[PDB]
Amino acid sequence: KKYIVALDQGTTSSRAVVMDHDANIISVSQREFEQIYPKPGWVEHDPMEIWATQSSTLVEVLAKADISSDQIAAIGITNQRETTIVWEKETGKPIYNAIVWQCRRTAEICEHLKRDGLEDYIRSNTGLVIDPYFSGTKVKWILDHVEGSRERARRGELLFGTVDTWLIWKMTQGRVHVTDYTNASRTMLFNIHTLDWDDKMLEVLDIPREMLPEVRRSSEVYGQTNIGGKGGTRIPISGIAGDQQAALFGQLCVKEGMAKNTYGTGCFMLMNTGEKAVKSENGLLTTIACGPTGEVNYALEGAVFMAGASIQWLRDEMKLINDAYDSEYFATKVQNTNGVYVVPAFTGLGAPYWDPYARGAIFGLTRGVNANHIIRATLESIAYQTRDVLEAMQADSGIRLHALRVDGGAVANNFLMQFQSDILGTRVERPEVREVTALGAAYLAGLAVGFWQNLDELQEKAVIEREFRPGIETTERNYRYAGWKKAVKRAMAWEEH
Amino acid sequence: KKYIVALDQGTTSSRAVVMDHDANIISVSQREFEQIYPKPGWVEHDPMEIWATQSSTLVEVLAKADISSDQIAAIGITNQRETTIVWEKETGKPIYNAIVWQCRRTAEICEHLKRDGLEDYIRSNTGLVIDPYFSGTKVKWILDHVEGSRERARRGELLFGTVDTWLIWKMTQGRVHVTDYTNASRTMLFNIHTLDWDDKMLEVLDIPREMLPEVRRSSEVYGQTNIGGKGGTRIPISGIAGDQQAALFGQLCVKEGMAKNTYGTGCFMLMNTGEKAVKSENGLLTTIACGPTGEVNYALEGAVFMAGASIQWLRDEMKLINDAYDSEYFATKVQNTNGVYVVPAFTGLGAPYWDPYARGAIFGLTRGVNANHIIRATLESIAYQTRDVLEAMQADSGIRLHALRVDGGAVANNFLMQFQSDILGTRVERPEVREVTALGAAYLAGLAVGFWQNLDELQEKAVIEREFRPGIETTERNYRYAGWKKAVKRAMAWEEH
Repeated sequence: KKYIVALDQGTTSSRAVVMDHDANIISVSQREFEQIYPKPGWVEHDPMEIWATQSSTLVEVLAKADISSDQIAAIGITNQRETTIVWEKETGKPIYNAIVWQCRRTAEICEHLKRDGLEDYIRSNTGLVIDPYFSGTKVKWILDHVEGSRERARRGELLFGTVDTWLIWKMTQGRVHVTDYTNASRTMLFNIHTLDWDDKMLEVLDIPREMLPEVRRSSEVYGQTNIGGKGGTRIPISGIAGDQQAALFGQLCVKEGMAKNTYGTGCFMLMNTGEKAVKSENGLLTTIACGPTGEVNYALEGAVFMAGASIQWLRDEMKLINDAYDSEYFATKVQNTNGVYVVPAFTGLGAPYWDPYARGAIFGLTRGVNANHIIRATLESIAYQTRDVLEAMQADSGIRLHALRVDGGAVANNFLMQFQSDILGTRVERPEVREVTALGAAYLAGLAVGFWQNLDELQEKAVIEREFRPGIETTERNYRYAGWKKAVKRAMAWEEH
Repeated sequence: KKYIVALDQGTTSSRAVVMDHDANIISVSQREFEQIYPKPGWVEHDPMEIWATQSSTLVEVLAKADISSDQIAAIGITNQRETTIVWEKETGKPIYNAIVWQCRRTAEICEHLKRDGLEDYIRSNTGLVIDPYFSGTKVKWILDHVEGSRERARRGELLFGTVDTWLIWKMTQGRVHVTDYTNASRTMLFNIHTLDWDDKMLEVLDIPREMLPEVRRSSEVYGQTNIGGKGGTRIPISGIAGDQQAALFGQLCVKEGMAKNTYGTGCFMLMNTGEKAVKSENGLLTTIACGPTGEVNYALEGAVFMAGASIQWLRDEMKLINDAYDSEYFATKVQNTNGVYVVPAFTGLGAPYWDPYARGAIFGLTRGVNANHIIRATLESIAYQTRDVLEAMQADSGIRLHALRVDGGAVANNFLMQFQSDILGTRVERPEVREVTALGAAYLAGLAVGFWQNLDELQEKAVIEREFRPGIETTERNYRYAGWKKAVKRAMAWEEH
């Protein structure tokens, strides 16, 4: 039993990683799944596709590396954080598509909450802001949408779950229905204090206690999978965290004050707040993180819905680039957006604007503006956003980040990185590997099964490939922000209710 | 002497046309020139390039068709309407680049005017709105900008001119410095009532009477060119109108109530207002047009800076299409902008917004929005804009257009056309040839020299290739406008003063 295996269920792709005692990545496997947009502002996913893509990779990784089930010390699970799922207990057949995190359909409802005045309750018990972002709404919506539901849900013939959940469920064959705290913290049906399903909540959204799973800790054994190979040979499942949290962990930010920014589908900057929860005064999120070994901790989170995803759209949608010619490629061909600004409200906004009507937009178009400027402009949106939240965190946190700890594909983008640094007017530290996410789950489940005893051992696995120090001055720096901001406003409240 | 030749000096290209008594286009020639953008919101042109491209084509056309100077009954001149030029009398060497019409540099000044309260004077004597659009400002700017200027301009060692002017000047070798009324009407230094250089004006912008040319009528002989060929064989020059007006003419809109919309670099919808001038209550322009034979008339004009130019940018800038694959091609591949809106404030706005800070922008971006939607979205911007002005004209004019008379390349775009119709909720009539512009000058100069006696003869040259009748209903129609509008606002006052 020499390997930990991590299931990394992205927003965009299912991943699988093999890592050794040395916490090395032995092998990886990636499967993309369809981004479903039933309609503008909507985003779905096929549970099956998820499942399928994730199971398959899981196999592939082993496959490829001659590794046999029986060397799999255990399995860690990390996932895309809010997308909701509902399916028939008996069958396990979804009553409906996955309603992913970015999907803005709830919105309305959110207004009702708004209107009924739970701002506070919610915020004060969930740490959450009112948004279409979170599971609660989703669930409901489903229920509502799908006829018999509630009633059947009442007889819990119907089940609820986030991705970690669903996965597991499937890996165990119904055997186990569970989530972990990190995940649970985002449903907006779960008290992050009490640490239980929030009655009032369920009450409100009117969700059967019956469909929710057992919340558990991020590292622990929740069960096991049979994936053939040697007969009656099973694999323990013992790690579970929100991709975002999974990262902070892999990042070894197990101590309050430690923060990171993940450059993925969205930007996700989290700060450990130790064992203490932190109210956000700057429309930030307050949630559940991992203790130095997956215990309960807290964090401050800055959620930016549109980040690599951005990049991905210039590619697959705008078709303005390829896997051949990088965003960086071009971006660097010009020396500026030419005044251009991109506002990736592709999904509405969020931290800290938390608009759900704000929509994607370009500004400051000139006769001579080209792709490149566009490209770049895009690329910069990221840094921008980041800044926002960043700044915000300080506020809330009360801590100046002196350098930035980053992770996620995007971070490979030297340009971006630089800019980020400039723009921040802060060094930015780019590590050896961006899999921190997977690491985390690795770590986690690994820990949970002794594979490792503690982050200690691997305090030194962490390598700073590069650091970027600002090269722009306040003035300037403070200037561009200006437009960015200018722009930003222009995008909001776009969509019609 | 069997042919009239038209010099069509576009915003984007220099053209040349040969037409026979039958008013047929015998041959054409086109040369593109560089679009100069010294900086965002700026647009220049090289006088020489202009000149060069125009002279050369002029030759080419003849060349190509075995036509000899001596069959050229005469020459008509039509041009891009506001761009300003200033050059050394002696040398004819510009003291500075052409400051084309769209260039927003004046702006400021315009504010001063604003501030000093001439809204009215200006409007009431020039028919003009206060804008960076018009020559006045430009001139000044130059002067100011260029050291000795004023003083040298005072000794008129320095000359002023719009394109028709400059051309001529050159064709005659200094011999003649003249403009026509249409052109003059746009300087915003010229009384469209009095029909003279407006003292107050010059006063204001502080422009030496000394540099302005003699204003004359659109059809008349102002002189002649030597372009080799048979010895001492000259060609009379006898037609002069603003491309826009040149079109209305070619359009045979010599009678009040007659209007058209030109689908060119910009959209330009004009309405004949006969011998009577018309105040605009909906921020429209009041200007000089042609009488049934180039006499003075008036019109109502709707100026839309960004039209084909738009299309041209997706091509050369965005590179999102080609001469191979049409905007139409794609546009039609989707069924809607997907909610997207393009605001071609690439040059600020104008009729009727007359913003000069409004800048290019895209809105309503979604994860699934693609090129196409973009493309289209672009394409539709046109129709939109049009609508605006259209509606506005009625207001002012007090006349419902029952079908739309159109011209300019774009009009070939069935899509666009349809949309236009739908959107308008009005039939749109697309003629046989879009050269109406050139026609006009043809006509003009031809008339001026008897070649023809009057539009009468060619009342029947005009062929309706196609008509587009709406297929969208109010509701809908009135809906999309809504966003378009929504959008539109979001673009304004973008640029920083």
